[PDB]
Amino acid sequence: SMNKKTKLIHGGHTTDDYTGAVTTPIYQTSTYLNPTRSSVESVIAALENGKHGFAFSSGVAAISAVVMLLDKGDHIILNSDVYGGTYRALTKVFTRFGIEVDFVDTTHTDSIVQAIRPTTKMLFIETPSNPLLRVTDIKKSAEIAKEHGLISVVDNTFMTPYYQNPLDLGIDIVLHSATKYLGGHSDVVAGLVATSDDKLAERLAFISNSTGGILGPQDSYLLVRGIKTLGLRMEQINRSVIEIIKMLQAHPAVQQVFHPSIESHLNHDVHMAQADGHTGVIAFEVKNTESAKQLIKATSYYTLAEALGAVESLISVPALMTHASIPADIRAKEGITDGLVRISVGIEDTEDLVDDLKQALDTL
Amino acid sequence: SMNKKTKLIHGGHTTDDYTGAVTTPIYQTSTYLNPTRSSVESVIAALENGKHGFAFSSGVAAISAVVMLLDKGDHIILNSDVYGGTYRALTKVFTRFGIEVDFVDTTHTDSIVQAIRPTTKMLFIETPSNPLLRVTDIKKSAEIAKEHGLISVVDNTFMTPYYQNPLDLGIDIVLHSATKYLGGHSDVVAGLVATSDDKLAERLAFISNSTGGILGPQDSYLLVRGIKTLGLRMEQINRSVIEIIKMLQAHPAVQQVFHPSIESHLNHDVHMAQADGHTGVIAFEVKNTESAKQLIKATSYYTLAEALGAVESLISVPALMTHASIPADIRAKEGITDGLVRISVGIEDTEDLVDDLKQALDTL
Amino acid sequence: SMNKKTKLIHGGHTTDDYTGAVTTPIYQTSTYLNPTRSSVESVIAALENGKHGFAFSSGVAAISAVVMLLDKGDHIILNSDVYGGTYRALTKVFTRFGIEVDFVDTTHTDSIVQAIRPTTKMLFIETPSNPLLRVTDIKKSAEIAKEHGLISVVDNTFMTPYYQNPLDLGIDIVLHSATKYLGGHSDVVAGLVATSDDKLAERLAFISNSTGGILGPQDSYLLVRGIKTLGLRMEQINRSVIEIIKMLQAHPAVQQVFHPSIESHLNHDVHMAQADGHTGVIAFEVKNTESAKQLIKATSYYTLAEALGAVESLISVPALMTHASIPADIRAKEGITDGLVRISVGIEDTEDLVDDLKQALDTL
Amino acid sequence: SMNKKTKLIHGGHTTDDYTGAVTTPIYQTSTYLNPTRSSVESVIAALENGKHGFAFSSGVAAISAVVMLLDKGDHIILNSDVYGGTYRALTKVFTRFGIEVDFVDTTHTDSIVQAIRPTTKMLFIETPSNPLLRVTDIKKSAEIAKEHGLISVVDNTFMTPYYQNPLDLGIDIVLHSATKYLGGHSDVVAGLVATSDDKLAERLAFISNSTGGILGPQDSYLLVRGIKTLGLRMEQINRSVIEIIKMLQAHPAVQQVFHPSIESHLNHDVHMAQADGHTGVIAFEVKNTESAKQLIKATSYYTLAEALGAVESLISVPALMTHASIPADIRAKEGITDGLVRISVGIEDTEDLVDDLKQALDTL
Repeated sequence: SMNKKTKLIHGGHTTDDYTGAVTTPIYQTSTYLNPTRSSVESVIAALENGKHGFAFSSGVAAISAVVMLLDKGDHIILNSDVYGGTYRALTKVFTRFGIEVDFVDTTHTDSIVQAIRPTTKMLFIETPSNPLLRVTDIKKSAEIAKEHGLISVVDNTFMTPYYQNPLDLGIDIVLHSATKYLGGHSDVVAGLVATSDDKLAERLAFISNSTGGILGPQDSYLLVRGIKTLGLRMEQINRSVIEIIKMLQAHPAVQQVFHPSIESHLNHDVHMAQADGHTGVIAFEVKNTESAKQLIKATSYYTLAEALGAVESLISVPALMTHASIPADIRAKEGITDGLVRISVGIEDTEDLVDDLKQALDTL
Repeated sequence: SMNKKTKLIHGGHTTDDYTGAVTTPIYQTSTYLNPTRSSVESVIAALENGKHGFAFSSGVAAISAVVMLLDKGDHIILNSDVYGGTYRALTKVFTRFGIEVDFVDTTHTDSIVQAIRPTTKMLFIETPSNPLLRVTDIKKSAEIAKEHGLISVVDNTFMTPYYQNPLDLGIDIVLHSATKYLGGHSDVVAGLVATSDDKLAERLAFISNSTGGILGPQDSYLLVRGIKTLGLRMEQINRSVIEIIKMLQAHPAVQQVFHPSIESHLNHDVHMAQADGHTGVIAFEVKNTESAKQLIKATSYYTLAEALGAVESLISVPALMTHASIPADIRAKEGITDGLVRISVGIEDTEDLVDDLKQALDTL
Repeated sequence: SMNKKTKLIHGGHTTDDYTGAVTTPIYQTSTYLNPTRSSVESVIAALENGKHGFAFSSGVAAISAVVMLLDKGDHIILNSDVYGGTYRALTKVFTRFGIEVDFVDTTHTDSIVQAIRPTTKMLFIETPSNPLLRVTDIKKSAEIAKEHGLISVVDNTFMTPYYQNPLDLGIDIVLHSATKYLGGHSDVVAGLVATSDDKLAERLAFISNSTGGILGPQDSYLLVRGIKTLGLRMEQINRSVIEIIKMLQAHPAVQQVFHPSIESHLNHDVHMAQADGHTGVIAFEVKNTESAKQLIKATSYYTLAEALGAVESLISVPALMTHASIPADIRAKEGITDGLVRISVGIEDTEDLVDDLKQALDTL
Repeated sequence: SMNKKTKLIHGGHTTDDYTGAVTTPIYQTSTYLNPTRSSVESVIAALENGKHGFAFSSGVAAISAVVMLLDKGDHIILNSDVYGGTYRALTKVFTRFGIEVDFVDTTHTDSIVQAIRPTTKMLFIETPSNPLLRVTDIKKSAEIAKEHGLISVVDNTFMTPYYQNPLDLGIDIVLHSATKYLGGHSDVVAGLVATSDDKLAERLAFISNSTGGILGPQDSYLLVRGIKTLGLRMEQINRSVIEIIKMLQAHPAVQQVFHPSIESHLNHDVHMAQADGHTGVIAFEVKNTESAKQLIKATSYYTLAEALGAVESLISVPALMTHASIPADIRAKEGITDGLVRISVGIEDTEDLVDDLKQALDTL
């Protein structure tokens, strides 16, 4: 009944019953004879149509807690292009604890069915993924997980709860790196987890309380605050994304463009069926690493950084920053060419962002 | 050369080189084109005479990261009376990851030698322990761990770096629940870890960065701030502890008293050899749970809570709060009688704390 | 060259040169052997096209400092419908210091010329004013002040720098209650002042430093943060304002509507000449205090409060809250009828806010 | 009944009734459908045995509000050696509002009686004063003010409420630059005012609310926190002060020493009658500005700054920093010789501070 933008302002419990304060008090305290974190947990639960919310000290900490739902010998399926925090955690930490990991191209859901082993207990899916924005069918993944008794998990960071709600599609657990869009201001490191399953929430509550990766009260407050403008920020970002893609597809100096809004993008129709907007992450190819380096230097409004989901627009070259550790020829196979540029669209004026990127591409 | 109280004010790096600010700026930020946490990490490193410091979102998170130095199949020795956060984490979480735990009465260091298995990799010691304040020989434990290739760890929370420095006794890793004395004001949840071993610090840095239980910048700031008065607070606490114990030992309504300052306490001489002060935690017996309940109600300045290391004095009954989950007859065996009271001495006036507790014991 | 939404993200200095942090560090410090406030001062200077910015602990403190530019015996002209903080400060505080105040209906600028005395030194104008949203000709006021040697001041709170820039119209000093739209989240009390005049800025700097109504560093940080979304928030608010007014003008239970967007509003053409958007404050008449009380109880999304510029929509009855101290018959003369309702439009969904207010008016 | 150190922990209301939190929540909020500041106001009221407390954004703001209790034409008496913030505010701001100021050497209370005019309304006294630590008889000043119908005010910053309580001596209003000892950590700018007079408190409440120099909630929280250790900090400071003075009085390179603990200091007996400890500010003479410059460079633990009341020990030369604006020959008359050094004793080890300053004086 509440339209989305209204729910962001009035959903969850973010006021103080004791005094009537319209914002949640910051409970910088360790002993009662934490309500600020509880407030942010109720916000993420409401936004994702879940029953239970959990706030961790980082997105990495959220993923670590969810993975610890498993035991030694259990097996997890993940989409084949997981990298960064999540890939390194699973393969360099949790495999030392007997957790077995298999990477599977989930863009075809029957790949999931083939990879299911007797010891499989979890299916973990990012959609869209980083950096090429591969799309996985959430609803079909949920059905497969239910039929085989797997805990289903979606990393919903890139879409945010404003545009995609995996719990409504039958997923067990939805999680976020709230460091990105949710906080939205490049000033809180946090992770968020929501579920509707009472037994899974109890196990999460136990894991959290026993490994202690909790989000502090000041960060909880800044996170609730940033979420208030989530809808306004993603809608501005979405307007710029559409215009930017039109420009990129027309520009001579640009080759392939990667974004789920493009009709020829693999599983474009799947993305439109499970989401009503788009992420602000876009990847596209210029000629080579030298053109990529020239493009970055020629923009006025794009800031060179690896982050995403800021109010400012960000630009990076995956092959030189996030993926420079993979050998070159393997980068080629996976599509991370030397001319691949990734942008995170911010909330600057749309025309300013279109024209700035275009005049910079014109110097190529 | 710097006496202790001076080192608390001038040790580590807690100023801003850029502006000259005499306190560390709070870097509420997620992207650089964290210095507040680095400042608290350099403080704990300096205070413990270590090379490397690490700040976690809770003491529990610090212990979790240290335990993750191990692999499935590895074995850890801990002192037999570990409980609370640490016991539950090891036995209900990490055993699910193949970490094997053995509890050993380390008050006799030869018990450690008997319990060493081919798969043992870590020795973890609290001293003094909770709630009966058992003392373990740190220096001898370090030698045993070195001789058998074990990573040695001391939980140094109860003593603080002001009075006991395990790294100076050959221990590999020292850790704290900074929630207690270090922050000292019941308003920061944090854990701290220090080591001098370069390879162990790298593995800790990797574990921290991959499981993400980091301490936020605002909490880092309040922790540095609270540590400034650590010496003044522990010395006031120590003056009150000595006077309180004199009173308790003389009072008819009091039976056994548990504190390492008492000459008949087991390993009293060991504690004086490895520390130059005392914890503010004291346990003592009254007749029974009813006398314990009456005593708490009769004090004016002791506050009923399970916490410790606050500026206010705290009081609790272990058998009814922290240990009420253990069966009664097992509580009897371990010494947690129904009349066992535990206090955490604060920084109120010493005479006020002595007389208040004595007039309350007089109502028994 | 920078369009507005871009300037909100990249104007002023809000990064750290020392570390590259993309947000301003919070300098919780009192001694250097304040940069967070300086950052917010540079933001307000940039947004208003001024040279110098000043941050005070409240909008009231900003007005107090500006008034102290004068001496005993000096005279100030203000618009006739000033009330609340500003009216009480001038008439109950500064008149005790020999500052003389004359209230003048500035909607006709020739009233200003008639009221100028030999001792007049300042012209102070709110536009639009509260609660009936009277509009004053800023440019003509500036010319009059320049011709008669008066310091010109505009309270630009209701419009924000996003829509109206008095410094560009020749005004000497522009000021804000940043508590409202600029912070935008009902969680910072602050005032902001900008000027381009070097000598006036020096006198302001001296007054501030000598009476000490400074904005703290944490509040400075939250203010900079909230300003990042100012453009997105005011544009959403403006979309809802236009639709709401259409609904109000059509509804049988509504009489007069007060808002500068209405073509018959006095000085409507003046407002469009000096601003390119609208405030989110709207006043309108229902039958009587009972209908007003029923309307408030019948809305789902409007929150009863006296504040304005929040993310949530607010509703109030001036005759019962802000102006209940003026005698009834005087309230009638000035237009503050018992059925006068004032709303502050928030950033909820526009349709939700239109339909909610309409179904509530339908219960009348 | 509560001894001092106990009252610092349990006086005033610094807990949350709603949740039981043992620290005051930080109410970062502007609207209720401020409790953090109220908590710090109740602390200063309790510590000074007053009924009403007021928290301002700076000590300067506290003095400004107290001065605004007066009207144009009213006259204020102050001690002859007021300088810095207070002197500049009164003479460069409030005289422009018709407030008349007379500086009077209050070390002889009969000077006050001679200076009383028909228009005198306020007596304002710092004791001890800066930088030569002149002592004024508080009790006799209060009697004179009562007999002549004057509002009596004491700036109690240098002594803190831990050692001197002017309200108990009949003074109307006591005030502090809480930036110094009360916060104690060089990280809060704040002023505090306490009174027991209901009518004066109402006028202060009105002035505060109308000129808006309020202390923010985060600063209020850090101030309450710092006050918890006030007693431990001042007692450590006092131990070092006594030892340092013994050293200074014995050292060949040192001439006059200025501190109220010295038996030959003017009004030494008065200070002991109205206070039970000492300020940590000490002034002493070396030969000349060159010796002063050499001394500062030769210390290891004294930090060059103009501040006072930090945890670190501070050192400065008044004639080159705070008073370099007064002509040289006038500085000579008032005693601010070129060799005058001022120190603010911190909480480092006493022996470290004695020996460090002595080895530095030995280089002279």
